[PDB]
Amino acid sequence: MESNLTTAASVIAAALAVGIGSIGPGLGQGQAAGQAVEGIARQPEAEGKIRGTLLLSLAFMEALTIYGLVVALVLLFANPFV
Amino acid sequence: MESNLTTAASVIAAALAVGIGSIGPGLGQGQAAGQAVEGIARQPEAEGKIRGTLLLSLAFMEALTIYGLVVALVLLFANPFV
Amino acid sequence: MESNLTTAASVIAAALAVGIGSIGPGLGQGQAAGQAVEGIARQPEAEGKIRGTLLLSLAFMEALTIYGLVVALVLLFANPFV
Amino acid sequence: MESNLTTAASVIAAALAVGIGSIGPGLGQGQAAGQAVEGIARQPEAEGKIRGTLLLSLAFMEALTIYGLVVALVLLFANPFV
Amino acid sequence: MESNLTTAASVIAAALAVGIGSIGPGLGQGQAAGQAVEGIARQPEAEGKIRGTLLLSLAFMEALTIYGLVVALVLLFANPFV
Amino acid sequence: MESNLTTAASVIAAALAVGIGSIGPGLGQGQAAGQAVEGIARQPEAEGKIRGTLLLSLAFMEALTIYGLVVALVLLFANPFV
Amino acid sequence: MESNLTTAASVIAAALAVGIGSIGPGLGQGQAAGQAVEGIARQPEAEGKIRGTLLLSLAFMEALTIYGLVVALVLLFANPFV
Amino acid sequence: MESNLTTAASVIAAALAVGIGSIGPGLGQGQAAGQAVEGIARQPEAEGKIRGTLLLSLAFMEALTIYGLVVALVLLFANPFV
Amino acid sequence: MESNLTTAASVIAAALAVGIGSIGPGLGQGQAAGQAVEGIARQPEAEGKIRGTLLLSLAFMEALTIYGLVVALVLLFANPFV
Amino acid sequence: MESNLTTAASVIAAALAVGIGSIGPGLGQGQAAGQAVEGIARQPEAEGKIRGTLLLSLAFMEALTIYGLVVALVLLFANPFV
Amino acid sequence: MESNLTTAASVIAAALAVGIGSIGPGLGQGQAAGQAVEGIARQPEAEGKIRGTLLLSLAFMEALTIYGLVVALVLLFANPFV
Amino acid sequence: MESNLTTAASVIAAALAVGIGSIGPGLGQGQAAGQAVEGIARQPEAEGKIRGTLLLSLAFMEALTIYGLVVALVLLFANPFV
Amino acid sequence: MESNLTTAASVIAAALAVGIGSIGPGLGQGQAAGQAVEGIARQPEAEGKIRGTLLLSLAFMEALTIYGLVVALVLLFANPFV
Amino acid sequence: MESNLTTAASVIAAALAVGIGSIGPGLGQGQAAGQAVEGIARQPEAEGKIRGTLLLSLAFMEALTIYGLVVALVLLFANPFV
Amino acid sequence: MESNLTTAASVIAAALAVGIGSIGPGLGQGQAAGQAVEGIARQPEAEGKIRGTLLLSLAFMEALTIYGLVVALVLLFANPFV
Ligand SMILES: OC[C@H]1O[C@H](O[C@H]2[C@H](O)[C@@H](O)[C@H](OCCCCC3CCCCC3)O[C@@H]2CO)[C@H](O)[C@@H](O)[C@@H]1O
Ligand SMILES: OC[C@H]1O[C@H](O[C@H]2[C@H](O)[C@@H](O)[C@H](OCCCCC3CCCCC3)O[C@@H]2CO)[C@H](O)[C@@H](O)[C@@H]1O
Ligand SMILES: OC[C@H]1O[C@H](O[C@H]2[C@H](O)[C@@H](O)[C@H](OCCCCC3CCCCC3)O[C@@H]2CO)[C@H](O)[C@@H](O)[C@@H]1O
Ligand SMILES: OC[C@H]1O[C@H](O[C@H]2[C@H](O)[C@@H](O)[C@H](OCCCCC3CCCCC3)O[C@@H]2CO)[C@H](O)[C@@H](O)[C@@H]1O
Ligand SMILES: OC[C@H]1O[C@H](O[C@H]2[C@H](O)[C@@H](O)[C@H](OCCCCC3CCCCC3)O[C@@H]2CO)[C@H](O)[C@@H](O)[C@@H]1O
Ligand SMILES: OC[C@H]1O[C@H](O[C@H]2[C@H](O)[C@@H](O)[C@H](OCCCCC3CCCCC3)O[C@@H]2CO)[C@H](O)[C@@H](O)[C@@H]1O
Ligand SMILES: OC[C@H]1O[C@H](O[C@H]2[C@H](O)[C@@H](O)[C@H](OCCCCC3CCCCC3)O[C@@H]2CO)[C@H](O)[C@@H](O)[C@@H]1O
Ligand SMILES: OC[C@H]1O[C@H](O[C@H]2[C@H](O)[C@@H](O)[C@H](OCCCCC3CCCCC3)O[C@@H]2CO)[C@H](O)[C@@H](O)[C@@H]1O
Ligand SMILES: OC[C@H]1O[C@H](O[C@H]2[C@H](O)[C@@H](O)[C@H](OCCCCC3CCCCC3)O[C@@H]2CO)[C@H](O)[C@@H](O)[C@@H]1O
Ligand SMILES: OC[C@H]1O[C@H](O[C@H]2[C@H](O)[C@@H](O)[C@H](OCCCCC3CCCCC3)O[C@@H]2CO)[C@H](O)[C@@H](O)[C@@H]1O
Ligand SMILES: OC[C@H]1O[C@H](O[C@H]2[C@H](O)[C@@H](O)[C@H](OCCCCC3CCCCC3)O[C@@H]2CO)[C@H](O)[C@@H](O)[C@@H]1O
Ligand SMILES: OC[C@H]1O[C@H](O[C@H]2[C@H](O)[C@@H](O)[C@H](OCCCCC3CCCCC3)O[C@@H]2CO)[C@H](O)[C@@H](O)[C@@H]1O
Ligand SMILES: OC[C@H]1O[C@H](O[C@H]2[C@H](O)[C@@H](O)[C@H](OCCCCC3CCCCC3)O[C@@H]2CO)[C@H](O)[C@@H](O)[C@@H]1O
Ligand SMILES: OC[C@H]1O[C@H](O[C@H]2[C@H](O)[C@@H](O)[C@H](OCCCCC3CCCCC3)O[C@@H]2CO)[C@H](O)[C@@H](O)[C@@H]1O
Ligand SMILES: OC[C@H]1O[C@H](O[C@H]2[C@H](O)[C@@H](O)[C@H](OCCCCC3CCCCC3)O[C@@H]2CO)[C@H](O)[C@@H](O)[C@@H]1O
Repeated sequence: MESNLTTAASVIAAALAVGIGSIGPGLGQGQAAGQAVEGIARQPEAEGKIRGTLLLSLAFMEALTIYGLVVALVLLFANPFV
Repeated sequence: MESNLTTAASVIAAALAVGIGSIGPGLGQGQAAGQAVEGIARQPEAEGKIRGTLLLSLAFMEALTIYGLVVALVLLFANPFV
Repeated sequence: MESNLTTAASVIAAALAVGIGSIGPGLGQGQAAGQAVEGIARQPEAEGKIRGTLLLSLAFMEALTIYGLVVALVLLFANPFV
Repeated sequence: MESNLTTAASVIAAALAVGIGSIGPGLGQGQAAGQAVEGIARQPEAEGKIRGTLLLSLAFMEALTIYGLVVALVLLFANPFV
Repeated sequence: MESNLTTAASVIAAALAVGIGSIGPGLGQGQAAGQAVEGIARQPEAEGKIRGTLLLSLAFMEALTIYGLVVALVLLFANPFV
Repeated sequence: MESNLTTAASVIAAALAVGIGSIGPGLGQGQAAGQAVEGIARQPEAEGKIRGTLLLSLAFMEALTIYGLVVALVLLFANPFV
Repeated sequence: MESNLTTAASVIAAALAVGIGSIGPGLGQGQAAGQAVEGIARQPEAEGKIRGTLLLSLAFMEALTIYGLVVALVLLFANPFV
Repeated sequence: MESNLTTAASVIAAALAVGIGSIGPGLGQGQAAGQAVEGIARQPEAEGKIRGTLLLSLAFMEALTIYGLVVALVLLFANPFV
Repeated sequence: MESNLTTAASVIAAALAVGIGSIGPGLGQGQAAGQAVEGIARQPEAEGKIRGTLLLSLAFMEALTIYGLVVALVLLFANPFV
Repeated sequence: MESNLTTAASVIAAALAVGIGSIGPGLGQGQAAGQAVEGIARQPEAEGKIRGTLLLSLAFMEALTIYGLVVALVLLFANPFV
Repeated sequence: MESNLTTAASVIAAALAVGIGSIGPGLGQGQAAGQAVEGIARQPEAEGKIRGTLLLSLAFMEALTIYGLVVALVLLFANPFV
Repeated sequence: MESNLTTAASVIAAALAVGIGSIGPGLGQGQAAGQAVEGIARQPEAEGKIRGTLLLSLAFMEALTIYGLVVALVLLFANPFV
Repeated sequence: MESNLTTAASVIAAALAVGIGSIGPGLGQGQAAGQAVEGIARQPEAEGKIRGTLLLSLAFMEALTIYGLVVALVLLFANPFV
Repeated sequence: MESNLTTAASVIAAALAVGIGSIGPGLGQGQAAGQAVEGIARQPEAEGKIRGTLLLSLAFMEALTIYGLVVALVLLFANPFV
Repeated sequence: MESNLTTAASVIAAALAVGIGSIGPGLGQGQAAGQAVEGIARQPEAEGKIRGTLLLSLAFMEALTIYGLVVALVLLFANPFV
């Protein structure tokens, strides 16, 4: 067990990476998904096309927060300093 | 028992990870779900397709906050420093 | 019977987790629910399908805040440090 | 009568949990309720179905703030530290 | 009579609980009530139904702020610490 | 005459309770009242119904700020500590 | 003359009570008054009814800021501490 | 001929009362006035009724800022403390 | 030439009163004026009535900032303390 | 030549007065001017009337910021303290 | 070369005057200019009238930021204190 | 191992880079993707064209956050200072 | 070389002048340019007139940020103090 | 391995440049891309022209964040001070 | 080989200039570009005129951020002080 400025900064940093990192992607995924289901209601025959394009987009957005998760996990499990 | 800068930072970090981490996904899930039920009212025959696409979307958004939860749980139950 | 930096941080953390954690889900639940009842007025025959999809959505959003509650309850009743 | 950092933090925490915890749910309940009464005006025959879905939604949103209230009451009446 | 960190924090906390606690519910009640009166103008025969659903909703929202008031009153009249 | 941390905190708290406490209710009352007078212009024969429902709603919103006023008056005229 | 932490806090508190206390009611009165004059243009025969309902509404909103004024005047002319 | 904490606080307080106190009323007066002139263009025969209702509304809103002015003038010309 | 806490506070106060005091009224005047010129374009024959109501409104809003200017000039040219 | 708390505060205050003081009037002038040119396109025969009402309005708004400038210039060229 | 609190405050003040001072006018000019070019597209024969009124308005808005520039230049090239 | 001001700043910086860096791109991707799926519903024959343009756009936006990730990874795995 | 409070203030000031100074003009230029290209699509014969008016507008807005640039360059290359 | 105020400031600076630098461009790219795919759905034959203009615009916006990246890389790999 | 207040301020300043300086231009470029591609879909024959006007606009906006880049590069490569 060690406590210093950098261990303290590391745990806070981990939380900020994943917490702040979910704001834009969370909102964005809701916007895209909302238009997708509205589109399916409008044109059910296009569901396959809509679903595929939504899935691609959700993946691009999810990755943004995953970058934050990666930084958090490095800070907690592969910390370069402490 | 143990109290130091890093234990104090850890408990605050845990709260911020899940607290802030729910803001975007919470708003986004509401946006998507709202469009989904609006679409069902418009085209009830499309309910299956709509429900399926919404569920996928809700899972992508839920995962974002779960990343915050995971950081929180690591900080409380598998803390690397303290 | 105990006051230090980490006990003080823990109580504040518990409050921030549930307090901040209800903001996005609270707003999102209202958005989804509002569209659900608008949908029911528009197409009463679809009420069952709308209600089922809404309930699923409300559960996904409620869970987000419950993650904050879980962190808060760990901090108050199973605190790892103090 | 006792005063320390943790008792002071506890009273502030109790207020923040219930205060901040009412923001999203209060706004969301107004949004849902507003669409409900607009829906009843549009289709008075669907009032029973609208009211039932509204009530379910109001409960989900009210619960979010109740989590904040629970934290506040624990901090004030079952404080684990002070 | 008595002044220390905790009495000072208690009076601030009491004000924050009711002050912040009225923001969401205040805005939400206005939104729901505005839709209610618009609905009554649109369909006066639905006034009884609209009024009843509004009353229910106003009570759910009012309760959110009353949680803030309860905390404030505990802090002022049944303070566990000071 | 006495001046200490708690007398100072009490006067500030009193102002914050009543000041912040008027923000949501003030906005909400304007929203509801605006829709009420728009409704009366649309359907003058519904004025009695609209006025009654508006009055009920204005009372619910006014009470939210009154809770803030009560806390302020307790702090200034029935202060538990100073 | 008298200068201490509490006199300094009192003058600032007085300003915040009326200053912040006018924000919501000011915006809300404008919203309501705007809809009222719009309604009069639409249905001049409804002017009496509209004016009456607006006046009631303006009074409910004005009272909110008056509560802030009362706290301010107490702090300056009937201060309980200083 | 006099400088202390309370003289410094008083001058800042005077400025905050009138400065912050003009924000909501300024915006609300513009909203009401804008709808009034739009109403007059729409229905010039109703100009008298619109103007009378606007003037009443402008007075209610102006008063809100005047409360801030009154606090400021008390602080500068009838200061209870300094 | 004198410098103390109160002279420094006085100059800042003067700037805040006039600076902050122009925000709401500036926005509100633009809103009112914009609707006025749109109204004149719609109904050129109502220009006299529109201009008269606009001028009255502009005066009410200008006065709000003038209260801020009065406070600033008192602080600079008739300071009660320094 | 001379540097003390009050000279430092005076230069900051001067900048704040004109800087902040241009925010509302800048936005408001754009709003009014945009409606003016839209109105001229709609009804070119009303150009003279529109231009005159706009000029009057622009002057009311410009004056708001000029109050900020006047304070800044007093602080720089006729400073009562330093 | 001299460095003191007031030289430091002066350079910051200069930047704030011109930086903050461009926010409202920049936004406002874009709003006015956008409506002007939309108007020209709608009625090309009114271009001369539109351009003239836009130019007048752009000048009024540009002057607001120029006041900030003047304060900045006084602070840097005709500083009353340093 | 090593803790100093710069190791502490490095972990915070890494989190800020990826955290803040995902806000704009997250929101932007959702906006573009939502329009894409709406477009596919409108014109399913354009799906290939829409998908290709969306993919290109998603990549431009994803790269923005990847710049944040690159900085974070340099700070953690190739830190020039510590 | 030279380092003191004023050199440090100068470099920060320079950045704030151009950084903050681009916010309003950047947004405003986009608004104006967007309406311009929309107008060209609507009325291609008006392109010359539209382009000319836009160019004038862009120059007025660009100048606002250039004022910030000038302050920045003075602070770096013609600093009056340091 | 070196730590001082400037190395710490450098790492924070690198993160802020790329983090903050992605906000406007990320949002702007989403807006442009969204209109592009909506346009392709409207007029599939214009896809080539739309895609070309989009790509040009995306490059202009991407460059803005790349300036932030360049600053970050200089601070990390070609630091002029430390 | 050099750390002091001004080197630390310089690196932060460089980051703020380009970081903050991209916010408005980034958003404005997206707005203009979005309208351009919408315009092209609407009127493909006007693509050349639209593209030419857009490119001119994008250059004006890009320049605003380049001013921030110039300040940053002066601070890093031609620093007048350190
Ligand atoms: O008190 C003993 C410790 O002293 C140093 O850390 C000190 C540090 O100097 C001091 O500024 C610090 O107080 C500063 C509080 C800053 C809190 C920080 C803000 C954002 C990042 C997360 C939390 O306390 C540390 C306690 O660890 C060393 O880092 C460490 O080696 C040693 O264990
Ligand atoms: O980090 C290691 C050290 O940390 C504590 O020391 C100090 C620490 O230096 C000091 O900055 C700290 O006060 C710093 C204020 C706490 C602010 C911080 C902000 C982020 C969220 C958590 C709260 O108090 C500790 C108690 O005295 C422990 O008491 C000490 O035993 C331990 O060695
Ligand atoms: O173990 C904690 C110990 O911390 C104390 O040191 C410090 C310690 O930073 C803190 O209590 C106090 O500063 C605490 C200020 C920050 C409060 C914190 C902010 C966010 C998280 C919730 C509340 O000052 C003490 C000065 O003695 C003392 O060492 C001791 O009284 C106490 O037991
Ligand atoms: O750790 C508990 C200790 O806390 C008490 O107050 C200490 C405390 O450390 C310190 O932060 C306090 O200043 C606290 C300033 C911030 C208080 C606020 C409370 C809730 C919101 C977050 C932070 O003043 C005292 C310093 O002498 C006393 O030191 C003592 O009664 C007690 O042992
Ligand atoms: O916490 C209990 C202690 O209360 C006092 O602590 C002192 C403490 O040292 C000092 O930092 C504290 O000033 C700290 C200022 C923080 C005020 C706080 C901020 C947010 C919450 C509301 C107000 O004042 C206390 C009251 O005088 C006395 O020291 C003594 O009665 C007792 O030890
Ligand atoms: O200076 C004498 C007084 O000392 C204490 O109060 C001290 C206190 O410790 C100290 O932190 C305080 O300075 C702290 C300033 C905090 C201002 C506070 C912020 C939010 C709440 C309203 C205002 O000054 C007090 C002056 O009364 C005791 O509270 C009081 O018994 C005693 O009269
Ligand atoms: O509260 C009681 C005491 O208060 C004053 O003492 C101190 C006080 O302790 C100290 O914190 C205070 O500085 C505190 C900074 C003021 C901040 C405060 C924030 C809320 C709005 C009002 C301003 O200065 C006073 C002057 O020295 C009086 O000078 C003293 O005579 C009196 O006994
Ligand atoms: O009666 C006030 C007395 O206050 C002084 O103590 C303190 C006092 O807190 C204040 O002046 C100063 O700190 C003042 C900082 C807060 C300024 C305040 C903030 C909001 C309200 C407007 C301005 O430092 C002094 C240090 O001597 C000295 O005791 C004396 O010079 C003065 O007369
Ligand atoms: O109360 C007046 C006294 O104020 C002067 O400045 C004092 C003052 O107390 C203190 O707050 C000041 O720091 C003031 C920091 C905050 C100043 C700012 C001004 C307007 C906006 C709110 C607060 O520095 C000096 C400390 O030595 C000198 O102490 C003296 O010339 C004079 O007697
Ligand atoms: O107020 C007059 C006094 O001016 C000086 O006060 C000192 C004072 O002690 C110190 O706290 C102060 O630093 C306080 C930093 C606050 C700077 C202020 C913040 C907002 C308004 C613009 C800038 O600096 C003053 C200038 O050196 C000198 O002490 C002396 O010339 C005289 O007594
Ligand atoms: O250190 C020597 C200098 O001491 C004084 O200035 C001191 C001053 O008292 C002190 O509060 C100051 O530290 C206070 C830092 C406040 C920074 C300020 C915040 C907003 C306005 C721009 C920057 O450092 C100054 C250094 O010049 C005198 O102003 C000056 O005559 C003298 O050259
Ligand atoms: O900068 C290198 C220095 O690092 C340490 O500095 C100390 C320094 O004195 C102290 O003010 C510092 O506490 C300052 C608190 C600021 C924390 C910072 C805020 C934003 C960026 C992330 C975290 O802590 C350092 C670490 O203990 C040690 O003094 C020593 O290892 C070395 O001289
Ligand atoms: O202003 C004149 C003096 O300024 C410096 O002194 C001091 C100064 O007093 C002190 O407040 C300063 O620390 C103040 C903190 C810096 C904050 C400031 C905020 C605005 C943007 C720039 C950064 O550090 C300097 C270094 O010790 C120089 O080191 C000194 O040689 C020179 O005489
Ligand atoms: O000027 C470089 C010096 O800086 C180091 O850290 C010093 C430094 O002056 C001080 O501000 C530091 O606290 C720094 C607190 C704020 C740090 C943060 C960093 C980036 C974002 C802006 C500000 O702690 C140390 C105090 O002992 C050490 O003093 C020394 O290793 C080195 O010579
Ligand atoms: O020439 C700068 C000198 O400054 C130091 O004094 C001061 C100096 O204010 C600063 O480094 C440190 O405080 C720096 C705090 C502010 C950091 C600043 C904030 C915005 C701009 C970027 C970063 O503490 C030192 C205490 O020694 C020392 O005199 C010396 O270590 C250093 O060389």
